[PDB]
Parts: sequence; structure tokens; C-alpha cells
Amino acid sequence: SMTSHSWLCDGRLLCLHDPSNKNNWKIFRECWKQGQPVLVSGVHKKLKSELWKPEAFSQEFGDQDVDLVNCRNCAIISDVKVRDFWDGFEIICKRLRSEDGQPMVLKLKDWPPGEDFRDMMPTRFEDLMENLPLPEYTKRDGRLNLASRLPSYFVRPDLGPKMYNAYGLITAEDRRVGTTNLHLDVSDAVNVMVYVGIPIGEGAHDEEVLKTIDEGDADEVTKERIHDHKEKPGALWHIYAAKDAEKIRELLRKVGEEQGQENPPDHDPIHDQSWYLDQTLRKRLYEEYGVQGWAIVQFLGDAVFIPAGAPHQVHNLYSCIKVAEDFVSPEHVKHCFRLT
Ligand SMILES: CS(=O)(=O)NCCc1ccc(F)cc1
Ligand SMILES: CS(=O)(=O)NCCc1ccc(F)cc1
Ligand SMILES: [Cl-]
Ligand SMILES: [Cl-]
Ligand SMILES: [Cl-]
Ligand SMILES: [Cl-]
Ligand SMILES: [Mn+2]
Repeated sequence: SMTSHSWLCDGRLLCLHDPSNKNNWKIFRECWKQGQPVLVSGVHKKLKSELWKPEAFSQEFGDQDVDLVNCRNCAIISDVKVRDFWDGFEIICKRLRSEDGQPMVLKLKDWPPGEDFRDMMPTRFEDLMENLPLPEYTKRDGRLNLASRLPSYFVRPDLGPKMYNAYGLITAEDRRVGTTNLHLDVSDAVNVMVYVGIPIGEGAHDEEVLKTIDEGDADEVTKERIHDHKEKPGALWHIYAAKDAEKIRELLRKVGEEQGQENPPDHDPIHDQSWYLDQTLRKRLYEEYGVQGWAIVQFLGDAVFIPAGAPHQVHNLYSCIKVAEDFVSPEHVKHCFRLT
């Protein structure tokens, strides 16, 4: 039977089921005020699916010059055509290869660049912005988005949205690598999964995805969406409460020292965006510092709401297209204030 919502992550994660319901705010706002992330399912059913295909991006924009990142070793591939990324998104035999002869796991850096999404892609901009959940919070001019209303005493987000495109991580060794390393943002954000590409070539790669979700500490209800409903899983997130950010800095300064890094005692390993918390480091955070987090699997059409100041990391299970909008809720405006 159809329901307004469910509770995931041992009752700590709200999952809203109807992305456009005019009553969603009544369920959302108490979870949000407590500094929790929120998930909203079903946004893909509201969008024009033809606008969000990898082959369309290659056809329309493929002669633009871009830089790529090799997710395995952080090497930068400079000044290549964006078609060289898009044409290997789902077809493994078309992917750029490393010196060892293997196909690379690539991330497309800063594309569209800076604030240019709306100018470059006006039909995509309209389709996303008109279908964002919790629109009083997430639209540029929503009544509960303070972004356009604050003075210079507050850090204001850039004009959005921003697109995040990267291949899926594949191997047992890849389990310890991030798509996006641990970091935080001083603004709130909503991140929508608009497309998931499950390949052919090395295709039949299902078992390493299940071990990644299990070892990732997914809850048993999330482990049912995999097996029961046959939805496409895109990415595994870990999110930590803003109140636990300094305890995470203390762990990563200790581990940096154990690994012979030579950092000053006040340096900021979260701002550096250089760490991915693997199973070993997540268990040490829990056991040695008493800090737990939310393990979230983002399926096609899921919107993840990330509270301002909350440390988070992302690991793609399959090839993903994500689109994110930043906003400034009144609940979390303290995190962007420039004094005290
Ligand atoms: C430019 S590179 O990143 O150093 N790679 C070496 C070139 C290559 C690697 C694998 C091939 F199947 C063909 C050529
Ligand atoms: C591993 S999980 O299935 O995501 N459940 C964790 C929920 C939780 C989140 C944050 C906390 F500070 C304490 C508990
Ligand atoms: Cl907060
Ligand atoms: Cl467009
Ligand atoms: Cl709303
Ligand atoms: Cl990163
Ligand atoms: Mn972020």
C-alpha cells in the first residue's frame, strides 16, 4: 500500500515517498531541525528522461575541453574532449586505459564549469528546478531559502545547480576509494540521482556491489530494496552530524601521524578533502571516538538532503549522473556566519 514515508537507518533517516506532496514539510521540518539528513524517493518519475541520458550529453557538448580525474590514484587527465568521458560511461570497451592496460574509473571535473549550468543547459535547468522536493527550502526564491536575503556577514552559495558525473568503482581494491572524499559545505544541499548506468563488457559485476553495500554498514531495509523491488543503486554515502566534525578531525590527525604525514597540530583534514573513511577507519571512529554516521544507498531518482556543516563522502557503485542545488535554511544558518 502507498504511504507518506518510512524510517530507515535504525529509525534515524526519514524517507519521503511522494516528491511533490504539498504536506511534506509537516514530516520533514522536525527531522531537519535536529540536524539529520533526509531522503526523498521518486524524483526520476517527475523528470523528462530524454534530457538526462549520457548519449545526449555527448552529442550536444562532446567538443568541449575538460579535465578528468583517475579515481584510483588521483592522477589528472588534462585538456581532453568531454566525449572521451561520455562515450565510455556505460560501455567498458570504449573507456580510456591506464598504463597497466585496464579500463579507468574516471570522474568528470567541474562540468558544466563554475556557475554556467543554466546558460549552457536551459531546458535541463527548468526540468530540475521545477521538480525539486521541499520547494520552499530548495528553489532560489523559496520562502525558507535565505540565500538571496543575507548580508555579507554570511557566506552565500554560488548560483547552481552543479552536475557530478563519474563511473562506478569496480574491484575489491576499489572498495577503499571515494568518488568524492570526506568534506563539508557551509550551505545546505539537495543532491538528485537523475541517471544510473549499469554496463556491458565486464558486465555481470553484481557480487562486488553487494559486498560493498554490506561492508558499508547499510541497514536491512535498504538491503531489501536491492533484492525485492529491483531498483538501480547508484552510490553509497556516509554522512556524519555537524556536531561530530571535530572528533573526526582528531581521528584523521592521529591516522595522518601514524602514516608519517608531517602536519601541524591544528591542520584541517576535512577541509583538505584528502581522506575516504574505509571500513577500518569507520570502525575506529565508532570504537575510539564514539561517533556513528548514516550509511545511505542513493538509488535512481533519490534526493539526498545534506545539512550544512555535516561531513560526508560518496562512493559510486555504478556510473552516476547527479545534480545538486545549494540553499540556506533558517534551521542551519549559524554554519555560514563569519563571526564567533
Ligand atoms: C597515456 S597513459 O595513461 O600513459 N596510457 C598508455 C597508453 C595506452 C594504454 C593502454 C592501451 F590499451 C593503449 C595505450
Ligand atoms: C549504520 S545505519 O544503518 O546508517 N544507522 C545509523 C543511524 C545513526 C546515525 C547517526 C548517529 F549519530 C547514530 C545512529
Ligand atoms: Cl546544526
Ligand atoms: Cl538544455
Ligand atoms: Cl516545502
Ligand atoms: Cl574528492
Ligand atoms: Mn558536498
